[PDB]
Amino acid sequence: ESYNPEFFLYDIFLKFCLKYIDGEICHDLFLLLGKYNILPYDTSNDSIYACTNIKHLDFINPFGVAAGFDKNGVCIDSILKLGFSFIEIGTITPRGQTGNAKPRIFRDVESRSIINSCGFNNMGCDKVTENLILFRKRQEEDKLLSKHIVGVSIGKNKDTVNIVDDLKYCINKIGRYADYIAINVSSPNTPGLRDNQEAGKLKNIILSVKEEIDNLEKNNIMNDEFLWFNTTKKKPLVFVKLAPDLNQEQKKEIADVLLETNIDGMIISNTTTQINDIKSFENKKGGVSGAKLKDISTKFICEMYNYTNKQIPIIASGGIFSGLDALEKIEAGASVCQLYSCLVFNGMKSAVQIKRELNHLLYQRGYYNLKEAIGRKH
Ligand SMILES: Cc1cc2nc3c(=O)[nH]c(=O)nc-3n(C[C@H](O)[C@H](O)[C@H](O)COP(=O)(O)O)c2cc1C
Ligand SMILES: Cc1cc(Nc2ccc3cc4ccccc4cc3c2)n2ncnc2n1
Ligand SMILES: O=C(O)c1cc(=O)[nH]c(=O)[nH]1
Repeated sequence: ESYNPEFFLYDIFLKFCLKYIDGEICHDLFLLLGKYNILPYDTSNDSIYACTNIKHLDFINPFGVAAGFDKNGVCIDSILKLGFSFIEIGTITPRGQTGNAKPRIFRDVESRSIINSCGFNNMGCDKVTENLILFRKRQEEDKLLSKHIVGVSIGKNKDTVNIVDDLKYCINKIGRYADYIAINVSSPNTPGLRDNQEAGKLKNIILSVKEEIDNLEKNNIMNDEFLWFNTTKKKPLVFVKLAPDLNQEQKKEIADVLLETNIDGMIISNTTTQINDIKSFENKKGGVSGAKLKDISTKFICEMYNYTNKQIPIIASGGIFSGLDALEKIEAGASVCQLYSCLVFNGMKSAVQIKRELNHLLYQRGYYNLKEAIGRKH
């Protein structure tokens, strides 16, 4: 669709909610509108020149929704139908968690930034799996959901003993319904602050996850069409989400581990705790998203692309609002882009607008297709 009065109507309403209403209340209200399917669709064809892929995972367009937006997979269809090629649901944990004390999400309109200390609030693996299953069933009968990718972000409980025990439990429950799994070792907001990113630990963590996935394939007697009730009809790829608050050595050490473990991709990056010059946020705890994160994460993409010798596919996040923002991420080495803050500040038109902007920009820079632009800034 577009341009629409439908889009425009909701973007007035959203700007109103932004001025007057609590962020988390607004988010939940819009998730609820999405669940009842009264939000706009982008029914347009995506440019065959902005297709992209990660290994054998194929994206109709280079834009997805980041993790934390739909933690419980209650709104997947409606978010996808806004014009995104994929969504990363979660982060989920083996059991439900309330998360930290409310209010825990604050916005700063002028810097177009967000700070949050949610602390992995989610309904837990079992309920979210049931939600994802219902989505997969709907997807079989919904033409606008065909070839759309759902990844699942997985983490640990707040009091949990061993992180790995948690990841394995999630994999066994939800893995069959996922096109990829994102390992969340990077959230500030669960104590660590980082769920362990230390290279030896990570290596163990990556290996354990691949194995669980492998195990699902071995244990089951059904053919793949049947086992993988997902989009790809294959086993989920394994990504890891990294925090930008690391030093060059830590980054070098992580880069080696990713190569050693043969990880399918890295999501660069999560929220930062290194931002200070946001006045409204000075009394606040958590990680910062949005425009202030942009250059930090772009620089981080560049480094990890270099350190991994261009061998590991990158998913970019965040501070991405414009087609230019997207191209910067792509030329630094990202194959695909995730949006979060952009939806908060720019509303229903985020995917429609950013796709148009990037298409026009890819054209006016001589690139024949998107894949030509990946890593070209180096
Ligand atoms: C309120 C909120 C909740 C989030 N929850 C998660 C989460 O559950 N898991 C995760 O990996 N990232 C989470 N994130 C981080 C985002 O996925 C994203 O990486 C970050 O916002 C940077 O993108 P952006 O600048 O476009 O917002 C959350 C971010 C915010 C704003
Ligand atoms: C005003 C505001 C909004 C918001 N969240 C949004 C914004 C856009 C959304 C679009 C959707 C589109 C389809 C389905 C669900 C959707 C859910 C949405 C949720 N937040 N979050 C933290 N502060 C916020 N302030
Ligand atoms: O749940 C959260 O608090 C959270 C998780 C995460 O990975 N990143 C973030 O900024 N917040």
